[PDB]
Amino acid sequence: LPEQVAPESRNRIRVRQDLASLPAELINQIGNRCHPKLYDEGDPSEKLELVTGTNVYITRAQLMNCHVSAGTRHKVLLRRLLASFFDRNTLANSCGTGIRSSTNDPRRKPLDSRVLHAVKYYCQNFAPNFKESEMNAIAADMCTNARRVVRKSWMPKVKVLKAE
Repeated sequence: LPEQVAPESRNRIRVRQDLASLPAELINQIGNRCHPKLYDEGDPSEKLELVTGTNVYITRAQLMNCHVSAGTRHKVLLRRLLASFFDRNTLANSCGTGIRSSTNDPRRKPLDSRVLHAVKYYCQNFAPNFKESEMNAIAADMCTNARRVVRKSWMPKVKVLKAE
């Protein structure tokens, strides 16, 4: 079973769920089957195709991590999900999406615009109002001043729903 390797750069955060399944608080915001493999039981180390026909594959546990960390912030999800493909010095050498030089001298590398296509679109499925003009600035930026994972929601008795 091919899988992505963890960065081990943080404290031992409690994340010991089953094989899959996003919490009800994210289900309350998606509601339209935003890649239902994150609801369907498989394995945490299993790779999942992010967008059909793109052949862009991310490990379920890394998409789970992207979703719990960015669960109320769609531009955090973009940052998390892009950094889950541009793991190497590709984005350190090349000036983000559009792959155009910042100087009159060649110092840049082939950036994989196929993962950008899937990530930008997939983040627009999570946020119909999230324009590509934010995403194209963010992909070239890839810098933040704080973690901002402290979403701290509760939503009591939200689990019960009307019959259909």
